[PDB]
Amino acid sequence: SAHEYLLSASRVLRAEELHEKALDPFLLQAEFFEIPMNFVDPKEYDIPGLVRKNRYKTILPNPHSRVRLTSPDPEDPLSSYINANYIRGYSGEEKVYIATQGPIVSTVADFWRMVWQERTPIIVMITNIEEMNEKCTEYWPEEQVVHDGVEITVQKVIHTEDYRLRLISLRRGTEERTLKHYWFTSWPDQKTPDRAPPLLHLVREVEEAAQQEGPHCSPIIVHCSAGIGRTGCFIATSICCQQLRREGVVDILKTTCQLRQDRGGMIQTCEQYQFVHHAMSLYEKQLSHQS
Ligand SMILES: N=C(N)Nc1cc(C2CCNCC2)cc(C(F)(F)F)c1
Repeated sequence: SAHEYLLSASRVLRAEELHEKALDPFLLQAEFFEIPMNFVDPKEYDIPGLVRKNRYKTILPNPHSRVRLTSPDPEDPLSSYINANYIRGYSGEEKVYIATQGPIVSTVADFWRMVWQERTPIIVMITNIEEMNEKCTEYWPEEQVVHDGVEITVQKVIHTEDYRLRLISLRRGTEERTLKHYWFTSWPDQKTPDRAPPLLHLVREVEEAAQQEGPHCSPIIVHCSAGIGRTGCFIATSICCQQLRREGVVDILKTTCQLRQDRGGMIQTCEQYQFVHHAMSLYEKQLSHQS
């Protein structure tokens, strides 16, 4: 009955309701704990054989939206597998994002094969610097590296207060591509409203960069550690910004349900759920300040 709940659950919020809702743990908790996680039944996968590709045995990609790696390799039976899902965006548009776990030593090459296959123009990495080499490895070179005949070069490193932006070139055969890599370093320990502005600013900077891709922007890869918590927060904020700007309302509950349908467990905790409301409440204030 979880599928039907996720299809119909909705809580349209107007501006005044949104500011109050963000500061209402009583209403937020009751709403959040009613949402099914939609975790994949482990029977869908050969759990013992995938231990080197999955960070957590209970966090699996929902088969229907799973990102399949089509590049051939007959020697490796796991070359087609990656713990990643296609995520619908604003107005249910298909493949707007890819939510995936932070690459591990054994999945760095798989991650770059996904980047190439999908023609990904933007990668959003959500961490803290103290979590490095643990919650996420440094899968990019200092200057240049070759993965699966794909030359990966870091052309520029742009340091900002809350993120490091890398301009990356990708080359294989006669093809040459560009990539924007946003390494967000200000994910907070405590999801208080004063910590929401860097997340909203990153969301809006990424949106402006996606606009520059023109129509038919290829999937934006978003990753944290398990690829559901912080990833869910970023993506829900990204979708709800477009909804607030175009419809003058936000439906965080419906957005969270659409995310859960695509990948089980998107937005893991009620603190993360409230954080999205804090970010949306702040965006409404920013919009009112130019109105
Ligand atoms: N719709 C897609 N395939 N990509 C995609 C396009 C957009 C643009 C933003 C400007 N309005 C038109 C849509 C924004 C984003 C995102 F916010 F995530 F960054 C992703």
